[PDB]
Amino acid sequence: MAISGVTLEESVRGAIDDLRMKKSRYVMMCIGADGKKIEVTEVGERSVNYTDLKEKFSTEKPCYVAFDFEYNDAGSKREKLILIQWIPDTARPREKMMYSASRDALSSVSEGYLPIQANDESGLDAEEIIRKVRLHRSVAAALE
Repeated sequence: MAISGVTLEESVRGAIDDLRMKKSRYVMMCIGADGKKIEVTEVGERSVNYTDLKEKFSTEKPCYVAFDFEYNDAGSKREKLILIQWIPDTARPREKMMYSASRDALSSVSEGYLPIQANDESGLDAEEIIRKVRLHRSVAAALE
């Protein structure tokens, strides 16, 4: 970590682009070791659901998870893209600090995403996510 002038590049933007219309379902994103730029590391389509992302839980993996979260609202299934940032107390300092801080910049390219942090599997757990998305609905109901 030297050049912390974290830049957002095209593959990142493209990943957001494909997820925005659900060509994909999740985009796990990472930042270079230098903190130089945010980059996509792994991407998956609609086959990857809540159960799958939880079995993919590795508390020491560099992460941001842009995921299309479908949930219940008023009896209707709504779709809200959520932007997860793993800030794990078990991860490497860079992953904890840089990923939490640089989420701000990613929020500009991530249209429609609600910033949600995961420290533990529980923050990546759909059931808690539903609950916090329920809370976010006060603003999430609008495009902001």
